[PDB]
Amino acid sequence: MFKDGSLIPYLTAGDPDKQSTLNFLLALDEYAGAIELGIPFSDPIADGKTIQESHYRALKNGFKLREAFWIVKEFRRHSSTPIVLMTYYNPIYRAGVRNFLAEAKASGVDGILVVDLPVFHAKEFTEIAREEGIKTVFLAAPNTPDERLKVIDDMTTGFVYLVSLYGTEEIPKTAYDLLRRAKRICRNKVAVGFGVSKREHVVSLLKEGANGVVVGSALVKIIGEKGREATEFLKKKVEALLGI
Repeated sequence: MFKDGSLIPYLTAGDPDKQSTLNFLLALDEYAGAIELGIPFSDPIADGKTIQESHYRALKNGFKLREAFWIVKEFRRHSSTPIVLMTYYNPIYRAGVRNFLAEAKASGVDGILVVDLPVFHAKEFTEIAREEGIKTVFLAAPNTPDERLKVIDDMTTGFVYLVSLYGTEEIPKTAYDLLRRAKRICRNKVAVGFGVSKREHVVSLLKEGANGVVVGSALVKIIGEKGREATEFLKKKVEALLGI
């Protein structure tokens, strides 16, 4: 969904408020090859400490599901940059799969990633996403075996998202191994979310085959610390990470 060598910012919708999120997105659009917009959830058990807290902040401050569509719709007035909606299954499921995807598409969403999509619903979900014109983005972690990477790659229409809970301040070997294994199996492009925080992490990861590098924790950390005034600092972090 994105150009090779793309830096893909991840932001939590509604952190601290939907307007600030829109402001951060626009300030970073010029450096992004694609963007991940996360829908806050009460139990984000698949995320790291940093991103879990942003989910808590968002919800406390009163984030509402469709405020995410607002952010996308408004962003779309100024940009065509690919947008991936990252969410937990619960919200989609509780609102009606097709209803959610149909609504997401209308706002401007290009792809969707369901962190905890039950394998039982895998098939049905992908079939509906396609019918609704939404590309699928599936996640894989260091404990994902080759046979599963393949199954994941065969269902993916957007790109394969490789994650690593390890954290760092070095990218663990288990992370690099996951990347190495994926590039040897995926026909789809892969993006990596290994918690980058330094320029060398970006260079390294792209040199090892990551088509794109996501930057989420690094940005969310600054937003938890600067609230609405995170914008300027976000722009600098991304530049540092981009070697500019």
